Amino acid sequence: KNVKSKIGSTENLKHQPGGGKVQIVYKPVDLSKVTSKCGSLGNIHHKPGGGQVEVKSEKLDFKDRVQSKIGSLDNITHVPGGGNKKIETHKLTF
Amino acid sequence: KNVKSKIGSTENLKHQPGGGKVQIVYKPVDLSKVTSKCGSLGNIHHKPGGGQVEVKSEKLDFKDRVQSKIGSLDNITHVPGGGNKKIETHKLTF
Amino acid sequence: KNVKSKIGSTENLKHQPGGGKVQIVYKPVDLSKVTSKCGSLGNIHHKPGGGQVEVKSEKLDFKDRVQSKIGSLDNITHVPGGGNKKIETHKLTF
Repeated sequence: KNVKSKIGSTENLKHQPGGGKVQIVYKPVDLSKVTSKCGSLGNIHHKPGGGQVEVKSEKLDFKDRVQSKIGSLDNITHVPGGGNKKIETHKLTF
Repeated sequence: KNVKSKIGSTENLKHQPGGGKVQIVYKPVDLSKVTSKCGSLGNIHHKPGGGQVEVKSEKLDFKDRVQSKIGSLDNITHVPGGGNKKIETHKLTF
Repeated sequence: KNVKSKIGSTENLKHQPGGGKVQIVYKPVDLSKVTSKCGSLGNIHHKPGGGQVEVKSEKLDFKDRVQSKIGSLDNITHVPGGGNKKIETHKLTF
């Protein structure tokens, strides 16, 4: 049970600005089997080449301007609680 | 049970600006089997070449301007709670 | 049960601006089997070439301007809660 509220707020939220989220799972399985029964065999050169995984962010020029003008917040009643009674907010001028 | 509210707010939300979300799963399976029974065999050169996975973000020029003007927020009653009674907000001028 | 509300708000939401979402699943299966029974065989050159997967974002010039003018938010009653009673919001001038 989440209650979230924003009244006249400025937010500049940034999750992982440059690189971001990089998830690399390098899990090859190698079960290359050689069976020789009642015979003859030469040399075994087993040279399986490794993978190359590269993730690059070269030149990034990010510019963000965030402006907020509120004249006045004045007269706010904000009740996110429960079972509350008799909540009053008065404002008079002159 | 989520209750979200935004009254006169400015937001500049950015999730993974540069790189983003990169998920690489490099999991090849190699079961190349050689069976020799009651015979003869020469050399075995086993050279399976690795994969190449590259993800690149070269030159990125991102510019964001966010402006917000509110004259006045004034007279707000905001009740996201439950079972509340008798909530009043008065504003008079002159 | 989600309740979302936006009254006079400015939002500049961006999910993965540059790279985006890149999902590469490199999982080849290699079951090339050689069986020799009661015979003769020469050399075995097993050279399966690896794949090349490349994802590129070269030159990206993104520019976003977001302007918002609200004169006044004034007199708002916002009740997303349940079972609430007697919620009043008064505004008088002169």
